[PDB]
Amino acid sequence: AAPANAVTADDPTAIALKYNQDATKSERVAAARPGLPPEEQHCANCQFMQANVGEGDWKGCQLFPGKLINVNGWCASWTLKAG
Ligand code: SF4
Repeated sequence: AAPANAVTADDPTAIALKYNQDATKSERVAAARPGLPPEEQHCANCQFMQANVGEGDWKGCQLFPGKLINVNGWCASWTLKAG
């Protein structure tokens, strides 16, 4: 039920960043990004997510201009939301 402009698996940057719309199907544990234990990381608590863009579970991400990610997803660029 992904929106027409959702980040897809064929997206070059999505591939490079290991993005997945479902964090439970991601390599967050292996990346071990700092800020929060790996298993707690997803788009919803990432500094780059844009809550003012998109609707419902599909919001914006500063790193994917013009597209939408899933709040329950994850990518290697995950950064703790401090703002
Ligand atoms: S940068 Fe953050 S909000 Fe954007 S896809 Fe990656 S984890 Fe999700």
